[PDB]
Amino acid sequence: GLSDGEWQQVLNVWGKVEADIAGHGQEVLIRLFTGHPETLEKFDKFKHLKTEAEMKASEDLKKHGTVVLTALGGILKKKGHHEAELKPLAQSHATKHKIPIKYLEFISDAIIHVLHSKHPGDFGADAQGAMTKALELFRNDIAAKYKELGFQ
Ligand code: HEM
Repeated sequence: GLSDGEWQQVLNVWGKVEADIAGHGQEVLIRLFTGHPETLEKFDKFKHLKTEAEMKASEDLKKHGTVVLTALGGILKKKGHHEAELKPLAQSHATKHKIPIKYLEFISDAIIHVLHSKHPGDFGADAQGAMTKALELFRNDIAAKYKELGFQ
């Protein structure tokens, strides 16, 4: 897992996100959808968004960004002791939403990109290393639940 020092870096970085949860959430989803248009097709409520302008202007997209990052933040604050929080998310994403694990890799990469974009020069090598590890742990625990379900 992550060391105590690594968790402290993760949660320090997360303070930056919490100062503007909707803004970070919106940018993460826009990075995901523009980089990987197939992902948009999993959202019946966003498939009408035909341009980035329309995405940027969507209050509902910002709302979902808030829901996503709030869930992720609750998970990160558990510092790996996240079974109860993570199991239901993994199961809804496999069974209801049909989200392949590759798309979770995509959104993980989008989070790292958005952190650099919004905090250039303020997201250092140690911070990126710790946040990467945290997102890998998140993805890996979801993947174990996916394997249990035989999903993908
Ligand atoms: C950081 C990773 C993610 C987190 C924390 C997250 C969290 C959530 C939460 C809390 C919900 C609402 C509750 C639920 O249905 O379980 C949700 C819904 C949903 N998620 Fe995610 N999600 C993540 C990644 C993804 C990705 C990568 C996709 C697709 C590419 C996706 C697709 C969906 C869809 C289609 C819904 C239903 C939206 C609606 O119609 O209301 N999620 N997610």
